[PDB]
Formats: sequence, structure tokens, C-alpha cells
Amino acid sequence: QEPIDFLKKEELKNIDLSQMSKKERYKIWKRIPKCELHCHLDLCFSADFFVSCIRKYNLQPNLSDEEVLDYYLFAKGGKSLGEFVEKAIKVADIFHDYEVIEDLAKHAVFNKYKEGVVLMEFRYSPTFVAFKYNLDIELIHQAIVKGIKEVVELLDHKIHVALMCIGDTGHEAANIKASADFCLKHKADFVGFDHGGHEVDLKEYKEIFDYVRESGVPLSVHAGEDVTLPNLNTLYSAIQVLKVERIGHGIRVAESQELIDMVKEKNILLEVCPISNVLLKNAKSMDTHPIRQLYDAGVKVSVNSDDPGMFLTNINDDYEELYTHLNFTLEDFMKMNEWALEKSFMDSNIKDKIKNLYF
Ligand SMILES: OC[C@H]1O[C@@H](n2cnc3c2N=CNC[C@H]3O)C[C@@H]1O
Ligand SMILES: [Zn+2]
Repeated sequence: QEPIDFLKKEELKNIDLSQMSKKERYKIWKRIPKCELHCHLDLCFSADFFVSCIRKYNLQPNLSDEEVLDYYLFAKGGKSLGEFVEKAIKVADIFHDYEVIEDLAKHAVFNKYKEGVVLMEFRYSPTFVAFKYNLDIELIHQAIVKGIKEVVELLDHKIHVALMCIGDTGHEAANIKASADFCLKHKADFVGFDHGGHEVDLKEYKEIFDYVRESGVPLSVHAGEDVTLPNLNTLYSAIQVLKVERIGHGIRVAESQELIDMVKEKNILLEVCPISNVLLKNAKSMDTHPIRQLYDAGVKVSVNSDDPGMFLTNINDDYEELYTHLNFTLEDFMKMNEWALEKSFMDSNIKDKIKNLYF
């Protein structure tokens, strides 16, 4: 046996969630064999870990643990994706050296294991990690790959972890072209390519994305998240120009039947991040989060944590929110995790292994 007795499809009907306290519900969420596709490793940490980094490098000697969390992180939320990014830029204070990056990666993988994630596609931005202390992106990648490997080996491969590379916008020394080049140079370690930060129309980088995609690295980019944009052009470009297999967030697809139809017919999956959307004010509330209408419309969706570090949450919190506020069932969650598995960028023989073991 292993620490977590994962739920089987047959057992789901015997579990009455309505009887359970929040504490007892989280024991059930933990036992869901989760496939997570959208989580930023470089912003994936616990409160305790973050504060330890701040103390290690004596960054905020005049602030208490709690003041440090309020100063740097996004647990209470904010106004926008713009405000989220400026706060992420502050968090880059911890990227002091390659030792802390390895430790970050190690703890990130281990916590996902503890939470009951069986398939983990992590993503990180080389330029985002490098800029604050002018680090070497080759050495950053080395530290990350090493940290993941060491923990995965310790855990006897009971969690399967893959990496995506993020080109991004909205921080100093950001470079999409260079990020794409780095991704292809390290194609053996990267299973996909993403764009994050500020949400922009990626039509203007058609050539860079064509080149990455056509080289055999599938695309999943952030689009249809930011509700402050005056139209849905970013989604049309993501789908029709970038030819993405998956969309980060994509919650604004719900505002257009045309996009709903296109996404369904192209077998595109939306990587929904419930808590993230609410905290960035991209959903008005969890009660009115678009995932419910998207799910009912027949669009493929999966549940993701996005940034455990920024929000001081974990993947099981997102499951809790969908159950409590939007009446999602264990059967829904199993279905969505199976979609996530089907749409994952991991090697298919690994995916077949995970399917036989849990689904
Ligand atoms: O991995 C770090 C990079 O990714 C961005 N990033 C991190 N989390 C998100 C990001 N981007 C867009 N929207 C909210 C959420 O999905 C920040 C940085 O550039
Ligand atoms: Zn994201």
C-alpha cells in the first residue's frame, strides 16, 4: 500500500459527500487521483517555504512572517492580472541562487504527491526566474530538472512529472523568441510551450509559435482569462493562428457560442483555475464561475491550482470550491481528470500506465 488509498470509479457511488464535514471532505479530495495540467512551478510553494527563503537571505528583517506573506503574495486577492504580475515580480526576490531553485522544485513535487496528484505537468518561465539576480537559464533549468528527478526517484515514480516552458510578457528581460529557442534546445525535458504574464494577442508571434509547434512541441497558452480586455481576439488567435491543443484558463470562451463550438470540435481542453480566477477578479464569484456553464455545454475542462505560492492554496482547495459553490460531483471530477490525462503532453506509454492504475 501507499499513504493515499486512491478512489476507484466503482467506489464513488458509496461516498456521500453531503454527510461530511469540510475536514472529512478534504480526505476525499486527497484520494481523487488528480491529473493537473496548469501549475507554475516557479510560483508553487507553501507559506512556510516562502518565509524560509525570505529569512535565509535576510530580505525582510523588519517584517513578521505574516507581514511577509501580505507584502509579497496574493492570498487576499487583488484587482487584476496586472496586479498579480507586479506581485509575482516581487516574489522573484527569492530566486537568489540555484540551490533555492532546486529546493523549490523538490518541495513543489513532494507537496503535489502528498495532495494526491498522480500526473503533474509543471511549467516555468526561464526569463522570469533569471532576471532578478541575472542568473543563467541553463543553470536554472539544471537545478529544476535535478530537483524534480531526485524527489520523483525518492517517491519511486508514484507521481509522474513533466515540464513545460513558458515564454512570458510583463517582466524585465522577458523574451518570447529566446524562450522558444530555449524550449527547443531542451526539447528532451519540455513537453509543451506556453505564454503567460500579461495576456496579449499572440497572433503577432505567429512565426515563433509555428516554429515551436511544427518542431513537435505542442502549445497550450494563456488566453481568455483577463476580463478587462475589450474583446475575445486572444482566444481566436490562440485557436485559429497558434493551433493550440489546450488553453490556459479559457474561461471567456463561455461568452461566445462560436468559440464554444470551435473548442469542442477541435477537441481543445480548457485548463480552468477556479481560485485564481476569483482572486484576480476574472470571475465575479465562485457561484458564477464559467466552468459550470462550460462543463454543461460539453466543453472539455480540467481543474488546476495555477499558483499555490501566490494564493497560499493547493489543488484540493480548487476541488473544494467547485463542490461547495457549483455542485460538481466525484463523477465529474473523475471525468475531468481522465480528460486531463487524455490531453496531457506526456509520453503515451506513461499515460497508458497511469490510466490502467487509476482509471
Ligand atoms: O511562471 C511564471 C510566469 O507565469 C506568469 N503567471 C503565473 N501565474 C499565472 C501567470 N500568468 C497569467 N495569469 C495568471 C496565472 O495563470 C507570471 C510569470 O511571467
Ligand atoms: Zn497560469
